[PDB]
Amino acid sequence: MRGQIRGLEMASKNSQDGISLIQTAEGALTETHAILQRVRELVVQAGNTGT
Amino acid sequence: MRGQIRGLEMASKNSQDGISLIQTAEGALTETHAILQRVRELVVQAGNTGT
Repeated sequence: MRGQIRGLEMASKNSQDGISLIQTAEGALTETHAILQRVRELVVQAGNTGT
Repeated sequence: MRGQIRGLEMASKNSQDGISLIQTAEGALTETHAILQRVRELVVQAGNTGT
């Protein structure tokens, strides 16, 4: 029982560090989005040929 | 009868020293447990690959 208790708390902390890592990755994907939006805009106007 | 009386008291003391020895061994096994718990924890987190 002690084994599973302590290992279960540590399993919580494991999952929590997992959350943290994912939050970092996802933040990188946020700034990825913002950039790709800029790109899309630049493409729309760049597709505004004639002017 | 005297033989068995005195030898039976001394048989008690024999068993009592046996208890003592076993208590020592078992204490060593207590600290063994605590260590193995630490080990198990270190294995769980060490199995938390990805982070």
